[PDB]
Amino acid sequence: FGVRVGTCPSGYVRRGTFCFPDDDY
Repeated sequence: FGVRVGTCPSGYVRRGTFCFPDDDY
């Protein structure tokens, strides 16, 4: 069993408590 928690999907830049597009688009 596993537990995952996130706001944005895999392949994003999560830095400074915010997730923005860069490595996705």
